[PDB]
Amino acid sequence: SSSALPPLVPALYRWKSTGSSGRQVQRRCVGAEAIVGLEEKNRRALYDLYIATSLRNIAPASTLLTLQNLKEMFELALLDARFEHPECACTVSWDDEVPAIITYESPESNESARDWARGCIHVQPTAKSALDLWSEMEEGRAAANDNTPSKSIELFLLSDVSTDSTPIPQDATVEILFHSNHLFWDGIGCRKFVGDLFRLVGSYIGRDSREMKKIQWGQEIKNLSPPVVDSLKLDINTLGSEFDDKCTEYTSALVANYKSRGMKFQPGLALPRCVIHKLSADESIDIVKAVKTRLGPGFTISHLTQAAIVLALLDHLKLSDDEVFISPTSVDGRRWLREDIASNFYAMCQTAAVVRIENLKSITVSHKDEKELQVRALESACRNIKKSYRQWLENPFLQALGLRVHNFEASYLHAKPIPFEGEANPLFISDGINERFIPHEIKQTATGENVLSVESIDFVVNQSLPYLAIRLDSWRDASTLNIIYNDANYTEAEVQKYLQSIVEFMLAFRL
Ligand SMILES: OC[C@H]1O[C@](CO)(O[C@H]2O[C@H](CO)[C@@H](O)[C@H](O)[C@H]2O)[C@@H](O)[C@@H]1O
Ligand SMILES: CC(=O)O[C@@H]1C[C@]2(C)[C@@]3(CO)CCC(C)=C[C@H]3O[C@H]1[C@@]21CO1
Repeated sequence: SSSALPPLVPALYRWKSTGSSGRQVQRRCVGAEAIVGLEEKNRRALYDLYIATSLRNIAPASTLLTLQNLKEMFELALLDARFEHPECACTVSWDDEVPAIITYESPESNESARDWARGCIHVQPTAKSALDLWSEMEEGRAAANDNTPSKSIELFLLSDVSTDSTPIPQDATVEILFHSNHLFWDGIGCRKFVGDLFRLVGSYIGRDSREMKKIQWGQEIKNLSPPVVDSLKLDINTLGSEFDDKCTEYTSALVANYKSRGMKFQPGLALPRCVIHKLSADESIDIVKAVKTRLGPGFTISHLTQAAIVLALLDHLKLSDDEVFISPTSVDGRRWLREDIASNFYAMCQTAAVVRIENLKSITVSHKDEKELQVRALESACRNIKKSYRQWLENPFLQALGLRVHNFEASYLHAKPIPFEGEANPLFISDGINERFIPHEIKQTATGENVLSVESIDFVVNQSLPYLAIRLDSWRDASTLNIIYNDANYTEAEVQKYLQSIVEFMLAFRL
């Protein structure tokens, strides 16, 4: 009956045994899960995660690799990974409420488990890249007429050989496309799981796997990441009017951003697309250095990228004098979890801050303006950005806030599925260094010998809403930016143009 933002709610989100054996558990999803889990969107793969890893065969000449035996090895690794992190076999259902239900069932038998793992690993002798396959799958989705949600995870192994029993040559590449329903993970969890598989598969290269100790299915249930609410350092019962007002500030900015000036888009819905700019290690190191020197401690290339996003937008437009750039921006919420949970959490764990930049005219610069003017503008924007974040990040309730406001947003989106009209303010997503989660090599564990070099990583998300989302990460000291967009709403040329503008501004910051 009250008009107030609904409260959390913890008991609602806990794991519940659904039958007498204890083998099946379920929970009502929470926070950002409820956004990605929105039924008509999840059924159509909105926000599905794709991780494209290009790998090179650097194994001893005496190591024999084929797509068939790699499939076999990754199946074994995936069974090990399901035991460690059962998120990879959770499934989704809905009733009449907005939030999805997440279910885990322990395999009914070891045979059943192997059928499962077999069904998640695919191969193709093909010259297509991982991201060519992504495009193929998204182009196909349409006509296929099925609104089945994606599996928690599946793998596609590609290599340009004639057949699946052709030895993969020295120095040849194997591409892996990982594909995940975003419901079961965030970008941190999914990357950590990719890293786990690259670790676990190392046990199976060069070998008698049928003789290894049987997996005692059932014993992995305790391995599911615990419910996020119950995992916070903060007792959420202790919250009062400060928490309510801050949540209100967020939901107000959310609606303000949805209704605000931004990039013009054309209405419609067609295919998810991505444009990528891989900066060199040399360029990226230079930019990181220029951030350290010019701005110093507590500033990062992520702040710089957000600043460049803003400058590129202002340079693109030909805004009211009093416009404020306001942008809800997501943050990894793990620091708000208890220490012995926080570094081993695979489920969605996200919250958010509101980036605010006033005085936009004063930072409006062209690529042709004096370098020092551009640097100044970038500096001023970075300082505004860092300051904005601090106001959210310094707050001990920030993760609880994220859960509560994303519950509201799922409900808001359920009633208004496309919340932008005419224009949409670009969104920034900051992921950090992939080395935290993924190894540079897959090694034969028994020997320590390198078998496959992990040469490239590209984190691609399905976009079916009409805003640009810009994602930054890093691998082997090279920063990568990509922009996801739906091709009903924007052209490739115009998103390429905008990404190039962003990159050009960041390059301009170098010493
Ligand atoms: O010249 C260094 C710089 O430019 C690169 C060269 O590889 O250019 C990339 O830019 C576009 C983005 O539109 C990519 O799609 C293209 O494949 C790349 O050549 C980039 O890596 C370096 O930063
Ligand atoms: C500003 C904010 O917090 O947004 C939310 C965080 C996020 C997890 C996600 C960021 O990772 C999903 C991927 C994309 C494209 C955009 C973002 O949209 C909302 C989300 C789905 O729940």
